[PDB]
Amino acid sequence: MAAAAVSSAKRSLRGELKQRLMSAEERLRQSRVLSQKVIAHSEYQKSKRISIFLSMQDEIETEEIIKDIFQRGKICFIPRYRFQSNHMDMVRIESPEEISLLPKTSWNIPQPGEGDVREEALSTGGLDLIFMPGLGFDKHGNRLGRGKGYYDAYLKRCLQHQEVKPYTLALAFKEQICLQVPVNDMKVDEVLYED
Ligand SMILES: [Mg+2]
Ligand SMILES: [Mg+2]
Ligand SMILES: [Mg+2]
Ligand SMILES: [Mg+2]
Ligand SMILES: [Mg+2]
Ligand SMILES: [Mg+2]
Ligand SMILES: [Mg+2]
Ligand code: NI
Ligand code: NI
Ligand code: NI
Ligand code: NI
Repeated sequence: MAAAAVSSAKRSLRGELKQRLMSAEERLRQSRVLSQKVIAHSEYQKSKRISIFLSMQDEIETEEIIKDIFQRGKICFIPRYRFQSNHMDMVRIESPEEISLLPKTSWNIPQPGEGDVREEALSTGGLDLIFMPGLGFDKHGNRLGRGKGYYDAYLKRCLQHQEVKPYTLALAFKEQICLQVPVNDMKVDEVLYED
């Protein structure tokens, strides 16, 4: 019952948030602001092994950050989701240009296909820094995802491979910042956002 009330609150907020999620140019504008903030960010600059998402249209565009990741010689991993469940791995990509050749999911997001053998981040040391996607975030680092809980489960696996947990950095539109995100689940270290 209390569980259902939480679910209801999340569902309502998701609706409210997805409504808010803007022009194409404003999305690009705000993505450019965040990329600069990211490139200037201490945790990002120091990170050696990085997980980053490939942007949907209701998400901060990560294209510029991906270019920079490879320029800084970081080891770059992207999501590969198993849609049958809440399982995801982070799989290694070797250049920004590789992304353009990948097959795409029903979300129109690139990820390596079923027969494509990939280095999984947890097989080779884990991650220093994970960029956290989501529908909404509050100033306490509470995250509202799409409902499937992939990132929550992934973070718990990271604990089994690393003495120190990966730093988690959320990238948000101004429109994605909420007063209170209803919660059960796992906070992000920092939410970046502004005009
Ligand atoms: Mg927007
Ligand atoms: Mg976008
Ligand atoms: Mg699948
Ligand atoms: Mg997993
Ligand atoms: Mg393709
Ligand atoms: Mg697999
Ligand atoms: Mg609010
Ligand atoms: Ni992995
Ligand atoms: Ni797997
Ligand atoms: Ni998730
Ligand atoms: Ni509060």
